[PDB]
Amino acid sequence: NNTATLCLGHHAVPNGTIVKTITDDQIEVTNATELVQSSSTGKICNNPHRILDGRDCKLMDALLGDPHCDVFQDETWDLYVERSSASSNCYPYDVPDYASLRSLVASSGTLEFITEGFTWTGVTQNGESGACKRGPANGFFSRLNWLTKSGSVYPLLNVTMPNNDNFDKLYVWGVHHPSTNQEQTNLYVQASGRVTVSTRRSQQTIIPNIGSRPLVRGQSGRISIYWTIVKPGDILMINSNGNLVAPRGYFKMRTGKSSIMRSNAPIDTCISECITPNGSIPNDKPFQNVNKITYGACPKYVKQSTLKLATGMRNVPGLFGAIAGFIENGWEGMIDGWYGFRHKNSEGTGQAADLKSTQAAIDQINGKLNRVIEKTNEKFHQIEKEFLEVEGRIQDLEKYVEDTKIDLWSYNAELLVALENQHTIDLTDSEMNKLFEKTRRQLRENAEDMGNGCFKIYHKCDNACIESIRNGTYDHDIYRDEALNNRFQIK
Amino acid sequence: NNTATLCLGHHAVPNGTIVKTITDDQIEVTNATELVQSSSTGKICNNPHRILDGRDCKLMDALLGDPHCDVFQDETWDLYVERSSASSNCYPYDVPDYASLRSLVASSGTLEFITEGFTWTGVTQNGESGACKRGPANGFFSRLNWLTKSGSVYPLLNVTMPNNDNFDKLYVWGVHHPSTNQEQTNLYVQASGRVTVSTRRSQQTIIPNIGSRPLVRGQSGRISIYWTIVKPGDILMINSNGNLVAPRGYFKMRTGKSSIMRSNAPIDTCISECITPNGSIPNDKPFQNVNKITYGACPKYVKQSTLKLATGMRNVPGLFGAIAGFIENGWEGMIDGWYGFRHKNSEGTGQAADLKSTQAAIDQINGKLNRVIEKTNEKFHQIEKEFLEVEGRIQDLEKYVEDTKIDLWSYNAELLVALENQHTIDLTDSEMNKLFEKTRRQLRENAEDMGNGCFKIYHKCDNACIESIRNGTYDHDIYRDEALNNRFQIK
Amino acid sequence: NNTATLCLGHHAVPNGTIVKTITDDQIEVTNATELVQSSSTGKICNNPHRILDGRDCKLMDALLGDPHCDVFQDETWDLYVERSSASSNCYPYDVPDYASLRSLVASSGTLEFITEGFTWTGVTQNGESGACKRGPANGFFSRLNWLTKSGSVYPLLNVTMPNNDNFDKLYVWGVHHPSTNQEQTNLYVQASGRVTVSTRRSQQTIIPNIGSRPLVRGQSGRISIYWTIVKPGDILMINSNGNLVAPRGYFKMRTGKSSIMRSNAPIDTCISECITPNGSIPNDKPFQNVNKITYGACPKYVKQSTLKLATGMRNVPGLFGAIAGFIENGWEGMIDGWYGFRHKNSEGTGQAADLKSTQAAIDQINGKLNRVIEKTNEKFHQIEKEFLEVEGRIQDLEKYVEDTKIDLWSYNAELLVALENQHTIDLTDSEMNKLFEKTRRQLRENAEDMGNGCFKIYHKCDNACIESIRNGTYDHDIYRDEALNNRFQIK
Ligand SMILES: *[C@@H]1O[C@H](CO)[C@@H](O[C@@H]2O[C@H](CO)[C@@H](O[C@@H]3O[C@H](CO)[C@@H](O)[C@H](O)[C@@H]3O)[C@H](O)[C@H]2NC(C)=O)[C@H](O)[C@H]1NC(C)=O
Ligand SMILES: *[C@@H]1O[C@H](CO)[C@@H](O[C@@H]2O[C@H](CO)[C@@H](O)[C@H](O)[C@H]2NC(C)=O)[C@H](O)[C@H]1NC(C)=O
Ligand SMILES: *[C@@H]1O[C@H](CO)[C@@H](O[C@@H]2O[C@H](CO)[C@@H](O)[C@H](O)[C@H]2NC(C)=O)[C@H](O)[C@H]1NC(C)=O
Ligand SMILES: *[C@@H]1O[C@H](CO)[C@@H](O[C@@H]2O[C@H](CO)[C@@H](O)[C@H](O)[C@H]2NC(C)=O)[C@H](O)[C@H]1NC(C)=O
Ligand SMILES: *[C@@H]1O[C@H](CO)[C@@H](O[C@@H]2O[C@H](CO)[C@@H](O)[C@H](O)[C@H]2NC(C)=O)[C@H](O)[C@H]1NC(C)=O
Ligand SMILES: *[C@@H]1O[C@H](CO)[C@@H](O)[C@H](O)[C@H]1NC(C)=O
Ligand SMILES: *[C@@H]1O[C@H](CO)[C@@H](O)[C@H](O)[C@H]1NC(C)=O
Ligand SMILES: *[C@@H]1O[C@H](CO)[C@@H](O)[C@H](O)[C@H]1NC(C)=O
Ligand SMILES: *[C@@H]1O[C@H](CO)[C@@H](O)[C@H](O)[C@H]1NC(C)=O
Repeated sequence: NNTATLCLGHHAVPNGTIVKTITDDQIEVTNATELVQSSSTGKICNNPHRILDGRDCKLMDALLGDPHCDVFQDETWDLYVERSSASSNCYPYDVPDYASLRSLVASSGTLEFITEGFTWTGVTQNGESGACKRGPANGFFSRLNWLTKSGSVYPLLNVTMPNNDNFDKLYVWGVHHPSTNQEQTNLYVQASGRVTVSTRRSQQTIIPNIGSRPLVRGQSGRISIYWTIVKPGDILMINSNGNLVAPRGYFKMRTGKSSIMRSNAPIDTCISECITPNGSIPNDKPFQNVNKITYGACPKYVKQSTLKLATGMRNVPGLFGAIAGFIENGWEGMIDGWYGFRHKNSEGTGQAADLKSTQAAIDQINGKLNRVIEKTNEKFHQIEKEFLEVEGRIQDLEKYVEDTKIDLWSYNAELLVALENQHTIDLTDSEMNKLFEKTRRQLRENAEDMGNGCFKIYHKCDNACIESIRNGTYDHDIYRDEALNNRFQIK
Repeated sequence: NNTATLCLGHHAVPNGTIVKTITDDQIEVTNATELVQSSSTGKICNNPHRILDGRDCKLMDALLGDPHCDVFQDETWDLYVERSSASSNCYPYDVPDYASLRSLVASSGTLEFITEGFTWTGVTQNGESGACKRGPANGFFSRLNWLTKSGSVYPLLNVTMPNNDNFDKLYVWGVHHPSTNQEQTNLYVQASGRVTVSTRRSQQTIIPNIGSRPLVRGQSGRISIYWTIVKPGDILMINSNGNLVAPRGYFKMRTGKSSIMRSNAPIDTCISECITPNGSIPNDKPFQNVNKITYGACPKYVKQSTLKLATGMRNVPGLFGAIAGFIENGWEGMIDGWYGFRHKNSEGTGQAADLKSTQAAIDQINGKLNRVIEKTNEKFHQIEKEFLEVEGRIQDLEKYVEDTKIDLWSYNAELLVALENQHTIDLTDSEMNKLFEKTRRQLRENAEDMGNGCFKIYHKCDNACIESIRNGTYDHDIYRDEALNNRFQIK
Repeated sequence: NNTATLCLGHHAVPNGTIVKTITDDQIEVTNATELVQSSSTGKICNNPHRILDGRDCKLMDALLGDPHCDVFQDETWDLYVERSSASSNCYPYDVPDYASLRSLVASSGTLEFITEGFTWTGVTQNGESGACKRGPANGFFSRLNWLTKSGSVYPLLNVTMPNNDNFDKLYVWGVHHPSTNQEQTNLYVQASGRVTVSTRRSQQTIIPNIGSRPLVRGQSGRISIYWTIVKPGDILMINSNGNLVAPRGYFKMRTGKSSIMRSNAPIDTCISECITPNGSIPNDKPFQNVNKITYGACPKYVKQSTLKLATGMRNVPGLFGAIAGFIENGWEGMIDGWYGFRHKNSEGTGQAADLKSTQAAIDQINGKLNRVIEKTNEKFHQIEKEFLEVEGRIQDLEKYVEDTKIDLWSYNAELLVALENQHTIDLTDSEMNKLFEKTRRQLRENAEDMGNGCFKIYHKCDNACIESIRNGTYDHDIYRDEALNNRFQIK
């Protein structure tokens, strides 16, 4: 009963987590959290974004009005989902700069179509084809009007349609490419047709292409599709002496967050802000390894499959040399704090957590967690990142831009976790050392550092005395004479 | 009079500045500096870059030689400033790949035009139009030569111009699309014209299409503009049976720092390396939030409106636990240093700054300031970043490249400031602790740490004695007997 | 002989290395390593990548089968090396979108050519030209078939070639533009020809343009080159009434790591994963300043010519204030450790390295080295980064993408080295301090800190005694009474 021992320590856990730091690729901490989202349910949630399942309809075919796509008339979407099983079943066509028209319509997010009163004098309208059947009957794109000769004449068509509204109009039209010179003359009379579609400030002027091509649904001819945007106060003009596949009206254009995605994932009734072709994913983590293609408020795509952020101190079953240093060992029985005191005196032994030092470490770790885990990434219509055809220069560049981006963000994520982990380990070591130093300072000349995180207190120090040290009210003067006598033999 | 007190401390100010760190979203430091430039004067400075105000002339119209644009003949610029009020007033035209021609001329930075001795046998030159008046007279683009029939014949033109120089020549030429067959035959005799412009390494052939486009300044036809660059030792060949709008010569091409910007900001007499469409901005800060479009030595565009870099210690009106730790409190009355000493002795009280510790903290902070705010970003001709029309694929990519860039730099700036501030707080805490420890070591057995940054010195220690401690010359041996006697009663 | 001195210290070297940190642009460390590769041997190593030296053949000429390029028939490569001296020696031609065809063939990595059963009824095959000699005899591109009239007739050609395989076929074909009407008629009978090449999903119709171009190898006519990819289950059709330069079969298409590089560096026998136009470079460093154009597992291109990473402590011939702090001075005579002890006792003087602290510092530094210099960057076919012609919009974007990437990586590299160096200086300072503190703790009341990294041990401490302190088994209880006496005169 003439001396007491007061030992400082920190908690420990039976199963820790291995994390990476600046100096160690593998080091065990008490707790960590995963920063990379690597799983999806495999389904696209239908809220909060308006999802339109294209089913067997490509957006381009829903736009032109392929007969199997009539149910998509006037549809809207935040995200149009294009299925790989979708196919075209109308007159065979191509779209110079297909990707751009698909993109601009996808971004517009509506197929709202307004029929206009184009006057086509002196021609036969509403041409139909065995390539574009409605049941057994010949048919054609709903939004296009295939004009041919009337009697022995195809006149010079010259028509206008002013835009007197306050929104932009999108016109989609085509040019028919016959298989032979004979077909050219049979349909259009003139041996060389031409289609010129213009506004006051722009024009597209096209000549038909003649030649036999592989039969598609019985047809060797083809249509090429073009588009024209007409702004308020501007006007559409169409001038043709043959081969014109006319528009029936315009699509309203909108701006907003709409886009299109290629996916075969089923749609489900649930809520998720982030969508990938693999399905919706949670956005609670800052990074994800599910797909570079995303839509909505999403974690950033990185190459890593896991990045673990330490959320507790080193686990011992640092710059300051306290944790895993002069303190040999963590305490598994300390579950109400991160740091604390054990003591041994006349009245027995005991353990108490230190609230203030525990809270300081927790507050600092929560601070970095809040910084890191803060959702900051919301992107909608972007660039394409997977490609079905070889194209060369433009595709090389699109791929390189995305690859460059991913490599830079993977770098940021890797560094972030290594630096943060090194600092977490160092600040928790720091808090342990600061509590030790504060205790040392309280004790003045009445105790000695045993070298293992323990003080030998050279006087009788009962439970209330120990509590005075723990709560920062120890009065060293009260015990000094006793202590100096015991330490040094002074009186 | 037999003991003294020596206290260590650091300065503080009544009102500090809130900054962000890795672990704290809000923490008060003594001083900080702003890293984001958020303001402009609203004017473009006319030095040091050569600014050319386009006024009511688009670069394309100054190039072709629209009659309202004669003052721009042979102009040069580092930055051509294009105003939104600019309009065209000549024959209605379009430029396939308009953006590319505008870009390459802008980047070249000169409209220096060299008239060449082209021979046009058998045609009428200098065609003119009511759409392009010069005063009361019909006129045409100054740099183009509208060729028409002579008598009842328009011959096959076949002309050459070798490049015997050692620089590239830019030729700008056009093809006329008449409104009607009557106009075509009246001008060119041939029912269908053709233009082929070739060199040894390239060829461009355009077959115009006849048809009405909207009436513009009385004209329903259009001219389409094309260009050809002829390398040293190569040869221009022009071949046409009608519809050629011929060049009169070539434009000189240069490489350098020239570009073009769309802005409605007025030009002013002043100096500024950095120009934005909003006006010039200072470049003393590393980041800016004014505009992603810039020219010259500019701060990097980021999303943040403010980023405060700590340039002083924590303000108390750290890893080491001195500042805001065992030192309870900063000293507002300490104004000639950052760290220092106060004492109470036989002669009274006093205060003195510690120069070495003050200077060490200041040098380290100036070090990071020099590193951070060092101007290292100078960009001239870049890509466009705002767009007046919907285009689809290439524009999607241009937008994505820029958004990607901005998000990465915004990340770098945010991390930089958080890391630097955390480190600044820690290094200033460190310097305080090191000064305390140095003082403790000098005192040996002659003093005890009171636990609050103060030492009780256990001997008579007058002003000279205190100064010996402050200046690092204290001789502990001189006072050891006296001190040990007071502490322990040894005598 | 009643006391001993034990001094702690660290090594130093006479000439250290100057590095940069967060706080100092220049600070000397004992050792550093260069992170930027700035040199090449100037030769391209022929392993492990399959390098194909194009010699005087551009890939495009090797593809078409220019007579000087016959040795490249059916070649394959990982990297095609294109020389600046390469020239074309066949009929003059141009390739609309040349860069894309060059890119896609380069990326495919093979010229494997399969002859197919095209039947050309009623025409003369194997046309040849004096512009395209094989020795003294006229010749033509080996992979193309120049068809001309047979007798007095050139009939409408109409042929098909199904893709019944499970791979993609690349067809390369051409259209002849005669110089004169006389030539057109002599070769093809029809006054105006036409070439239509199609599949089920695509079509191209090219109309030849008759007219003079500048003479190249005796020819004022030109051939234009086009290509068509035919997927499994699709069908190629070719339909023409003149001017067709027919394919003889297809090139097999592959995907993989192949690319093309412009370089004049010789190829030699050696091994190198990374190739630049300057020659191969080692990939042991994470960064390089040799060339932005690279192929293989390469360091990342940065703007800096040098970046030195500290791999040793501060050199003295920190946050903790030990190194270049209370320890005045490093020890050059310490060659078997980074930290250690010198002593002075009755038996003389001595020195010993401390293994554990030395190893702790080394292990931490090796940890960051392994992290930093870990080869993680491997790129194959990318985008072009140097250009011979002005092009405008697409080239502006390619350049901007590459410049953006480089500035971001240069930033990352600069920050990495500054941060790592600051931390290395601090952790080595920490390790010195930790050793000092551990020693202090062992000695208890038996020694005093002299303030300069040395302990005065206040008792007889022979060689065995010193060694017990160095190996951590010192028993302070044995000497405590003797020590307190010398210290205060208490025993
Ligand atoms: C100065 O610092 C450099 C960089 O750390 C030291 O060079 C490094 O030395 C180590 C040990 O010799 C090398 O590690 C070894 O690498 C080989 C692979 O070749 C491996 O088989 C060994 O088991 C060991 O891992 C390391 O490669 C080498 N690095 C470089 C860039 O040379 C150098 O030793 C230091 N000098 C002094 C005097 O401390
Ligand atoms: C281990 O670390 C995780 C990460 O912080 C802790 O989980 C957090 O707990 C707090 C408090 O309940 C919640 O507010 C957060 O939402 C949780 N975050 C996550 C990502 O789940 C967890 O509590 C820690 N475990 C222990 C035993 O401390
Ligand atoms: C040009 O060649 C094609 C291919 O041989 C011919 O098209 C075939 O015609 C038959 C009946 O007319 C169809 O059953 C085949 O399916 C067609 N094949 C393809 C690939 O389309 C075409 O008739 C020929 N044209 C001329 C004018 O002879
Ligand atoms: C083709 O149609 C356009 C549009 O109706 C005609 O252009 C109009 O012509 C009248 C008479 O000159 C003008 O008053 C209008 O301003 C014109 N409108 C536009 C939009 O240009 C054009 O004349 C017709 N062309 C032919 C050959 O009949
Ligand atoms: C068009 O003009 C060019 C230039 O004079 C002619 O090409 C030259 O023809 C002569 C002999 O006919 C050659 O010796 C020259 O080398 C050619 N020059 C070039 C640059 O090719 C061309 O023949 C003319 N074409 C017509 C149809 O008259
Ligand atoms: C997502 O789909 C892609 C292919 O579309 C696949 O490579 C990837 O492994 C998938 N990820 C998950 C988590 O299923
Ligand atoms: C605050 O920091 C800035 C940046 O170094 C400096 O210019 C200014 O003088 C500082 N103010 C004080 C009072 O130190
Ligand atoms: C600069 O101009 C843009 C308009 O493009 C505007 O959005 C921004 O608020 C302006 N900033 C300042 C500081 O004037
Ligand atoms: C590599 O080549 C480039 C381009 O030719 C040149 O600018 C650079 O100086 C070269 N570098 C070395 C190290 O040879």
